[PDB]
Amino acid sequence: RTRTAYTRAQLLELEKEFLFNKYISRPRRVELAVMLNLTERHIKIWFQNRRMKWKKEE
DNA sequence: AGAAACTCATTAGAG
DNA sequence: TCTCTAATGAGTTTC
Repeated sequence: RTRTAYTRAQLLELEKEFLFNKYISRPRRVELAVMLNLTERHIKIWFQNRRMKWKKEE
């Protein structure tokens, strides 16, 4: 692949969903993919990297 | 069984 | 140059 560049609007939403959910269920993933217009792959990857970053933060 | 989604560890694209 | 983080690979869970 290349390298997606999330807009500031898209990150704001992904971080909100992250505070409420560290693991996202598929219903919510598709709901967020449709809403922000990203693929389910992008969201699934973002959460995987977001969690690895969260455990290393502290 | 097979497909999807995890973790770890790493590579490499861009502010 | 330096730092953050998207994407991929090997190997493991989960249903």
